[PDB]
Amino acid sequence: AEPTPLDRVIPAPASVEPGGAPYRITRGTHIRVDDSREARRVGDYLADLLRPATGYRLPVTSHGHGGIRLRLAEGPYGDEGYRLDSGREGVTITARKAAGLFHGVQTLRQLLPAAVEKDSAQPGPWLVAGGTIEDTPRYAWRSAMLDVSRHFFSVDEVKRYIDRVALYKYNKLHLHISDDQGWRLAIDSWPRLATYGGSTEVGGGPGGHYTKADYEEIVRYAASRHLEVVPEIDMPGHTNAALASYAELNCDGVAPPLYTGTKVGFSTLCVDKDVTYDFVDDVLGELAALTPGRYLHIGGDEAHSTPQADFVAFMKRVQPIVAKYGKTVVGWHQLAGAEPVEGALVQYWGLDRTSDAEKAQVAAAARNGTGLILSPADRTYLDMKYTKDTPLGLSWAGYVEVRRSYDWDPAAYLPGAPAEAVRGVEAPLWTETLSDPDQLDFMAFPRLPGVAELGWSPASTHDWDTYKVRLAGQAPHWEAMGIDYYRSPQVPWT
Ligand SMILES: CC(=O)N[C@H]1CN2CC[C@H](O)[C@@H]2[C@@H](O)[C@@H]1O
Repeated sequence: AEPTPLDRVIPAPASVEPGGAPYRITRGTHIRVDDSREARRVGDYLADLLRPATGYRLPVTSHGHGGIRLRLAEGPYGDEGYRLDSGREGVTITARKAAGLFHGVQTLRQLLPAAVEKDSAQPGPWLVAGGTIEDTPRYAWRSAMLDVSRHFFSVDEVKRYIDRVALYKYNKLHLHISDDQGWRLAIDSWPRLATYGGSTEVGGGPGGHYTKADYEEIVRYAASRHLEVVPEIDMPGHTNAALASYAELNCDGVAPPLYTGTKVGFSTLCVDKDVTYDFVDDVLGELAALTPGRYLHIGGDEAHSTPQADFVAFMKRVQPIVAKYGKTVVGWHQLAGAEPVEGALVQYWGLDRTSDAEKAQVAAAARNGTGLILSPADRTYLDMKYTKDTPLGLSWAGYVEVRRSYDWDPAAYLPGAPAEAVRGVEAPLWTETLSDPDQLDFMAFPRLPGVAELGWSPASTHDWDTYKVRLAGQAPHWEAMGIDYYRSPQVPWT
């Protein structure tokens, strides 16, 4: 075997300087970490990845021989970057914080042969190409969304999806935990939302919800994968589950039935009833107590049954509730037309046919200093069909093949918005049509690593013809990990 080339990694690393003979992990290699819990956690994570396929003991130690060295040190790598040095003497990953060590490990696993992901002992050799990678991200907002409201996904399925996104240096997990078809978090001040509002899902299945303990475990697990959880309570539209659970929240005071279909636009909270804000205050307060992350997403899309002036007055009242609990507002880009507060981010989900006036409104807010998360429906929506023949997913945004999802520049995308306003990107996975985790993987892969690269990699590394060869190189690893994926004909799979 020869080593996988040092640059064959997604995201493309910011700097790659290949040179010298490779490191070879052998029966005597140790994983040497600084003397601390933060250090041992990353070392034990790495050992868990490497022990099954190598069959080596790979002790995590703070003394002795090393071979794979994980070290924290001051340096120019910021909060999330790292340097990886590899040669005959060993592999050393250096960073300022545990998050850059963890990022360096996600790089190290792609450098290693695909057999590394197997769950039993495999022949070597275990080669890491020689040279130096120095790597820091282009954008700080690099996120993946999972809709657990349309179809429910369990704590264990969400942890499996966290492990998918952690491969590619995503650092935010947006969980869409409420919509018309379900409410997915126990709220003590409004107990019916989860108990009744969570009792079904699209298609009339058993639905589900996270207890407070379940939600804490999802947050703790994602943190151990350096993902900051960004929960969304969508409002004032996409609220049927909440309205069905509490008659008083409805303008007419009558609870609609639980909804199991896939239409949108029809539900609204009652903007002129004060009890609506008792409900928002209580839910956001309880969600904030469970959210160590900095952001609360209040949604704001498809409020088609809410008059514009009511939508504006609603967001005027609700956004300060987020600041009252010490968090920052994120909304879908409809919020740009309703006075985003200072610090608020908007998430653009539009597409090429979105009207010019609507695009100009979002760009106006960006010029006004509103930060922008880009997730265009005809680029990074992972539920969008690849072609007319994809058996799952939607096509309201057109067909989105692998090249189209990758081949754009978040810095030069929305006309009239400054580059400086772009906080980063997100890849959302909506679940109207997806009800099991193998289906999630088929729709998420192979576009998911592409959005991760847009978030992470320098613009100077961006290039379809050479990226598609790095993407083809992931397939053997996916196959060893058991990850289903769409074998696009645009990619030169080996
Ligand atoms: C933010 C967002 O994409 N909202 C809705 C946007 N709509 C547009 C058409 C679909 O119903 C789609 C739906 O799946 C999504 O939930």
